[PDB]
Amino acid sequence: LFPWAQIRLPTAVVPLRYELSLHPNLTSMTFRGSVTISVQALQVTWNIILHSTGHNISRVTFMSAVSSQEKQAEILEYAYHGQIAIVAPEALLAGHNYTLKIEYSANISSSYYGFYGFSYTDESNEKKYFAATQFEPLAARSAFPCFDEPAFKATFIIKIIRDEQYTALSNMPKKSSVVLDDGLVQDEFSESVKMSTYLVAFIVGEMKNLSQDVNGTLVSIYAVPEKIGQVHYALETTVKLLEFFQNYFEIQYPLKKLDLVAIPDFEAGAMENWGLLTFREETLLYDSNTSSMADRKLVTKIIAHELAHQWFGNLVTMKWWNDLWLNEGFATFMEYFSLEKIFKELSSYEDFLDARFKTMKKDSLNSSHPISSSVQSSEQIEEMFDSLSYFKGSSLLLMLKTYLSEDVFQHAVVLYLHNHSYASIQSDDLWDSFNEVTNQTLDVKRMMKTWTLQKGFPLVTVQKKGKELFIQQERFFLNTSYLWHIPLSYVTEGRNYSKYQSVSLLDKKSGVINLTEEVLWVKVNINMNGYYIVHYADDDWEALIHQLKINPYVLSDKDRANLINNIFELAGLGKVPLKRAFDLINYLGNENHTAPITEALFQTDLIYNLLEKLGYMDLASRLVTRVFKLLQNQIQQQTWTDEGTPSMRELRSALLEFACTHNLGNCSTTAMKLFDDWMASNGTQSLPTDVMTTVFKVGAKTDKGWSFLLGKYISIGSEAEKNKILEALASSEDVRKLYWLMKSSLNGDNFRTQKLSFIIRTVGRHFPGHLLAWDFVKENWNKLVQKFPLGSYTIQNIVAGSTYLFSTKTHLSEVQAFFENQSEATFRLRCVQEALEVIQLNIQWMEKNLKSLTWWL
Ligand SMILES: *[C@@H]1O[C@H](CO)[C@@H](O[C@@H]2O[C@H](CO)[C@@H](O[C@@H]3O[C@H](CO)[C@@H](O)[C@H](O[C@H]4O[C@H](CO)[C@@H](O)[C@H](O)[C@@H]4O)[C@@H]3O)[C@H](O)[C@H]2NC(C)=O)[C@H](O)[C@H]1NC(C)=O
Ligand SMILES: *[C@@H]1O[C@H](CO)[C@@H](O[C@@H]2O[C@H](CO)[C@@H](O[C@@H]3O[C@H](CO)[C@@H](O)[C@H](O[C@H]4O[C@H](CO)[C@@H](O)[C@H](O)[C@@H]4O)[C@@H]3O)[C@H](O)[C@H]2NC(C)=O)[C@H](O)[C@H]1NC(C)=O
Ligand SMILES: *[C@@H]1O[C@H](CO)[C@@H](O[C@@H]2O[C@H](CO)[C@@H](O[C@@H]3O[C@H](CO)[C@@H](O)[C@H](O)[C@@H]3O)[C@H](O)[C@H]2NC(C)=O)[C@H](O)[C@H]1NC(C)=O
Ligand SMILES: *[C@@H]1O[C@H](CO)[C@@H](O[C@@H]2O[C@H](CO)[C@@H](O[C@@H]3O[C@H](CO)[C@@H](O)[C@H](O)[C@@H]3O)[C@H](O)[C@H]2NC(C)=O)[C@H](O)[C@H]1NC(C)=O
Ligand SMILES: *[C@@H]1O[C@H](CO)[C@@H](O[C@@H]2O[C@H](CO)[C@@H](O[C@@H]3O[C@H](CO)[C@@H](O)[C@H](O)[C@@H]3O)[C@H](O)[C@H]2NC(C)=O)[C@H](O)[C@H]1NC(C)=O
Ligand SMILES: COc1ccc(-c2cc(OCC(=O)N(C)Cc3cccnc3C)nc(-n3nc(C)cc3C)n2)cc1
Ligand SMILES: *[C@@H]1O[C@H](CO)[C@@H](O[C@@H]2O[C@H](CO)[C@@H](O)[C@H](O)[C@H]2NC(C)=O)[C@H](O)[C@H]1NC(C)=O
Ligand SMILES: *[C@@H]1O[C@H](CO)[C@@H](O)[C@H](O)[C@H]1NC(C)=O
Ligand SMILES: *[C@@H]1O[C@H](CO)[C@@H](O)[C@H](O)[C@H]1NC(C)=O
Ligand SMILES: *[C@@H]1O[C@H](CO)[C@@H](O)[C@H](O)[C@H]1NC(C)=O
Ligand SMILES: *[C@@H]1O[C@H](CO)[C@@H](O)[C@H](O)[C@H]1NC(C)=O
Ligand SMILES: *[C@@H]1O[C@H](CO)[C@@H](O)[C@H](O)[C@H]1NC(C)=O
Ligand SMILES: *[C@@H]1O[C@H](CO)[C@@H](O)[C@H](O)[C@H]1NC(C)=O
Ligand SMILES: *[C@@H]1O[C@H](CO)[C@@H](O)[C@H](O)[C@H]1NC(C)=O
Ligand SMILES: [Zn+2]
Repeated sequence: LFPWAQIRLPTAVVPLRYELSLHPNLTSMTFRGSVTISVQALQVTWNIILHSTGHNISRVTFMSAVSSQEKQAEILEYAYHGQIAIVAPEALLAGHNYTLKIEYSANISSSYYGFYGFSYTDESNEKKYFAATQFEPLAARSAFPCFDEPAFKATFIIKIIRDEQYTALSNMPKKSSVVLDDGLVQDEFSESVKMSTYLVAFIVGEMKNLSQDVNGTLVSIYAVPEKIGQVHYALETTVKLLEFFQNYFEIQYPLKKLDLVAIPDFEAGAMENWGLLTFREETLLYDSNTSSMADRKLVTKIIAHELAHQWFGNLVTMKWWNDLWLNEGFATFMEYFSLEKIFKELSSYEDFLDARFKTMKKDSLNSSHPISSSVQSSEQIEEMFDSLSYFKGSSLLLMLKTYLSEDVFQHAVVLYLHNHSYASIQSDDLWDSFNEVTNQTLDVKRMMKTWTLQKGFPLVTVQKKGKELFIQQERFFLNTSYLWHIPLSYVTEGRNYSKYQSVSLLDKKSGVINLTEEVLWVKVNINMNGYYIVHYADDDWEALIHQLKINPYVLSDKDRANLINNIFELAGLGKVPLKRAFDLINYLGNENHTAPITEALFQTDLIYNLLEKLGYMDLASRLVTRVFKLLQNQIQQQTWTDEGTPSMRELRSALLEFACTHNLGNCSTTAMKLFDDWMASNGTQSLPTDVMTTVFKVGAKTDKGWSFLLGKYISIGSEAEKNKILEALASSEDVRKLYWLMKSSLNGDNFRTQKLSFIIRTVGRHFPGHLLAWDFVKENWNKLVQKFPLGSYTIQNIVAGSTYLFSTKTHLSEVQAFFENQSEATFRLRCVQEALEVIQLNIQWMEKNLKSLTWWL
């Protein structure tokens, strides 16, 4: 009978104001409260439709706004999409605003989705408690009934009951703090700005504060009393960023408050609820001693993403979930751009390039769907939060900032903000801004529409003849394609020391570029600022390889890695014989930059770990030796210390793990001593942070070391170190222990159920548990489906890791057979069809190139 039989809410009635009353017992885990909301209808509507999940609706009152009288209004719920309907006695007229107030009883969330409750152990055996809210993917339908759609934005005030010890907090700063009857306080806050449903936030817990307000801007990193001291790099960073993100955007923070919390749990999420920026406990903690540079990078990065959202995604709020990549892809770029401008020493470009590399090798699958995709149901909403969209969008924007000038980019942003600020937009509205900001209204951002509306990335083939280098765009294909406007870039040094670095654009299946001179070596997608792979003719490649042998530094550290990832993935599809890829990396004896080495070790090892599971253990042992032999001089020069560039230290972490995990050199010897020394201390000695994981793994093989380690995981609280140990515990070769850890984590007896994906991933990569990991998933799937969603990131990471190294048709038949028998819904999942595709492609890698490497001896 419910009038709106469409998922998207009615475009008629509209909210203007929001006030909220709530009573959180927490101990009961039950809560009752009142809604207060303002509506100014714009089309005549007898019925009003709003969102509402699971409450006790007691009384229903309508306000005509002509008098102080309220009026009973029969209520109807649909819930399938999740809606409620008010049959107002007085029909509605445009500009005839009315008052929305309702009262509900409800149960606090057992899950970590909505208004939820979680109990935590004190330093003492005190079971203290905490509550909060996370409703980003349309969850605030529950708790306060409302217009969950991010279009219907509004101002928000919220008043809730508390206890005196509990320091309650919310989006807006505090105003009224009365003391009611029963010895219970009712803290209140100011009216929020116009904002969407999901950015709201209520939190009630026992937390201290570290503050350092600046320029009329108050910063506070609330946390549980057990820390309130490890939250200093956050403050030092979160202050410095809010200046930078203020200067670029040329808009100040609207609120006066900025509160960065620390939800004391691990099943949390990092959101950007305005004013109170939720975070997981351990997401922000760091010591200038002890913690690794990678640990420092995550805090200096996860801040920046969540921080910049307060502007982009909070002021400007997407109308629908079509452009969640608009928010995520933007701030993720700001992460690795904010870091480059201020924290340049972190060398965060090495982290950006790797993710873009890993991104492309997942986007080049048929399972990939276009970045912009129609959304009409809840599974389509939640499927849109995949990590690939966040990063592909991060690449496209970088490509645009690479093409159009960087200040042109900045001028484009501010107009995009100010014009459509405090409001809903669409993805096109960002593009329109770029055309206006461009000096010519030419270069319409339709160029972007090429990519946003179609899956996959372009493949660019470059064949050069004299002073004419040609181009031929083509789809990356596995042995549609509706064009790609491609911001091509290139560099040439054809005359001796002649330096040419330019830009172009291809809108056609073919194109050619003129060369001012005859050039000898030429590259494309300079520093890989664009989303494409560049093939060369056989001669054109062979030119570039020689330059790596002579002066490999004429290119950039970014550029070299783009070649090395590009050439290896090509040979894996038979588009180039594999031998030339190793012929390329035969320069690696004279490289001093981390990113060229990191990616090569990834592609080298992938063959090693791939060849091993098939059984050519001899060949892979020979393969790793040659890689060692090239970079051997680099390995011997490394110091087992925590000293150097954060970039430079990253190279130490990788290279050593190579030498030790393949038992190459004295890496084994120099490590085991350390583990023996560290174990002697009851864990009370300095282990260098950068080499800690390698050393833990080198010892765990010994039953003494594994026994020593497992007890330390159950004691200490440095979860970063703790997880670093847990890696090493699963790098043993006693298969018996590996079944225990997995089986333990699944029931979460001495571990926790969350960490299970770390093991099934970890056990699979190393040969001993390769066949063991898949069997745990197969034989324990129903608990993996009872203890997780069927489409969870857990499930996808597990299914990929248990299968991504297979490379026999027999294994592929077993995989597809198992899922198919389980359920048809299980078979059409993204996580499986991707993995089946990987096994097929893995088979082709052998078919295209296995025999030639067997002769490579
Ligand atoms: C956690 O948050 C608390 C919140 O208060 C914060 O407390 C701080 O305490 C200092 C104590 O010195 C406050 O210092 C202020 O000094 C100015 C003048 O320099 C005063 O105006 C302030 O209030 C006084 O004056 C008011 C005049 O209208 C009176 O109405 C009032 O009763 C006071 O007499 C106050 O003395 C400081 O303002 C607060 N707040 C902050 C953000 O510093 C505490 O510091 C925070 N935790 C940490 C670790 O910083
Ligand atoms: C330097 O590189 C530039 C690229 O910026 C390139 O200039 C281009 O040369 C081609 C020559 O083929 C031009 O292409 C023509 O464009 C006109 C535009 O109206 C078309 O009508 C033509 O159509 C057909 O012509 C041929 C048959 O007569 C076909 O073989 C051809 O495939 C077409 O189907 C044709 O496309 C292009 O306009 C220019 N663009 C500019 C900006 O100059 C040039 O090749 C390089 N420099 C030199 C000196 O060659
Ligand atoms: C949720 O409802 C429960 C009742 O079901 C409330 O429990 C009450 O909690 C308060 C403190 O939160 C207790 O008061 C304390 O008593 C001790 C011992 O006398 C005293 O030392 C403390 O200073 C404090 O006064 C109270 O005893 C307890 N109720 C009962 C019957 O024992 C709870 O407060 C409610 N929570 C919220 C957020 O409203
Ligand atoms: C500020 O915001 C306004 C809207 O609030 C922007 O207006 C939009 O401006 C573009 C400029 O080209 C218009 O594009 C044109 O749209 C028509 C209809 O689709 C199309 O036929 C044309 O070819 C062209 O694409 C656009 O329609 C217009 N409105 C909307 C709803 O998109 C304005 O550009 C923003 N910026 C500034 C600096 O004002
Ligand atoms: C890794 O090894 C390469 C090997 O070439 C190093 O390149 C060298 O870099 C230094 C520092 O920039 C250059 O020193 C100066 O270069 C400028 C030209 O940019 C020149 O005008 C100066 O007279 C001086 O030579 C050096 O030239 C350059 N090598 C060559 C052969 O030109 C690179 O710096 C090393 N990186 C690290 C981190 O060690
Ligand atoms: C690398 O470091 C980062 C990067 C990103 C984040 C991040 C996390 C986040 O939470 C989304 C979220 O967890 N669910 C909607 C919950 C959910 C999803 C699916 C199924 N069931 C449930 C309960 N949301 C965001 N943001 N922010 C904006 C403006 C838009 C988005 C998507 N970013 C954290 C840390
Ligand atoms: C709170 O959760 C309970 C849990 O099911 C919801 O349902 C009640 O559940 C209990 C325990 O199983 C049953 O004994 C009752 O018969 C259920 N009914 C009622 C009326 O609560 C309950 O619906 C939830 N609270 C609200 C307000 O929906
Ligand atoms: C909820 O409201 C109903 C309305 O009929 C009332 O009878 C009931 O006592 C309330 N409580 C619960 C727990 O549903
Ligand atoms: C309320 O409605 C009137 C007309 O009745 C309209 O002019 C006004 O803009 C609305 N504003 C508020 C704040 O409710
Ligand atoms: C405060 O703002 C002014 C103007 O933007 C600027 O000169 C100054 O550096 C800012 N200082 C801090 C600490 O934010
Ligand atoms: C460890 O950090 C503390 C706190 O900042 C600092 O005072 C101390 O000097 C550091 N330890 C060493 C050995 O430098
Ligand atoms: C590729 O994926 C699309 C959905 O995006 C699907 O319709 C099609 O059947 C798939 N094709 C292959 C060959 O996997
Ligand atoms: C390993 O130990 C032997 C001890 O004789 C030594 O000769 C060798 O130099 C050591 N390792 C390296 C990397 O040099
Ligand atoms: C070693 O450390 C553990 C964990 O703190 C503790 O239980 C044990 O008593 C310690 N033993 C010695 C000899 O220090
Ligand atoms: Zn985000």
